[PDB]
Amino acid sequence: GPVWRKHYITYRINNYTPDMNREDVDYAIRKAFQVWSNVTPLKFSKINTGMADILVVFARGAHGDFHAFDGKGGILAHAFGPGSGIGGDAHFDEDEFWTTHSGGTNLFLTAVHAIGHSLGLGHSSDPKAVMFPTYKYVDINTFRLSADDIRGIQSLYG
Ligand SMILES: O=C1NC(=O)[C@@](c2ccccc2)([C@]2(c3ccccc3)NC(=O)NC2=O)N1
Ligand SMILES: [Ca+2]
Ligand SMILES: [Ca+2]
Ligand SMILES: [Ca+2]
Ligand SMILES: [Ca+2]
Ligand SMILES: [Cl-]
Ligand SMILES: [Cl-]
Ligand SMILES: [Cl-]
Ligand SMILES: [Zn+2]
Ligand SMILES: [Zn+2]
Ligand SMILES: [Zn+2]
Repeated sequence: GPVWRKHYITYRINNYTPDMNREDVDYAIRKAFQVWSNVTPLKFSKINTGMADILVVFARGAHGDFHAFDGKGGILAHAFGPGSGIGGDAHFDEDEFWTTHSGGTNLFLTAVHAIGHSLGLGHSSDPKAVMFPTYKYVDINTFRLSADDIRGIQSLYG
């Protein structure tokens, strides 16, 4: 792909944004993984110790890779495709204001997109797809992947 060569994938939250209650961050990240397990045989486990496949990091500016962040706006997050070490990891720009609601940038929606990259998906050219390369705020209560996103991930895993 690269794709993960297993269906049991671990993640760990490296650090928490002070923008949100910790329980809200946990829920947003858990649900973002669940979106993808809903349409594939992938199974994600949150681990609290040891080395996870996907490390979730909040950082600002230059943060140890070739993808330095840019302050508020613009780059919200980036993620590496499947592989060892930094492979799979998902980084969120701390200069954004992360929220559960309509203010700032919505963490769950950003994480669904970032995790798609952590799984090996590229971008969609369809403006309505979750994997379109522009952030779009939508209602979480009615949230669904587009057919294009579903076809993409199932091609990789299903
Ligand atoms: O304009 C963008 N800013 C983003 O962070 C990004 C994005 C993030 C979450 C959801 C949709 C879009 C994007 C990005 C980041 C840096 C430069 C360009 C795009 N980060 C990413 O993982 N895919 C992207 O398209 N697109
Ligand atoms: Ca499943
Ligand atoms: Ca990793
Ligand atoms: Ca930014
Ligand atoms: Ca912040
Ligand atoms: Cl922390
Ligand atoms: Cl599952
Ligand atoms: Cl778990
Ligand atoms: Zn980048
Ligand atoms: Zn990074
Ligand atoms: Zn993207």
